[PDB]
Amino acid sequence: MISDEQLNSLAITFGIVMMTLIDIYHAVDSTMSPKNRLE
Repeated sequence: MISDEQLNSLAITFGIVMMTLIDIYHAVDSTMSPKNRLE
């Protein structure tokens, strides 16, 4: 039994956190192993 409040907070939290993790991992991975893919 979850409440709209808990669900909303859990959603925004998971989103922001996930974005940060992927953001860093992406920037680092790209900086270490970049590529010439752009058009």
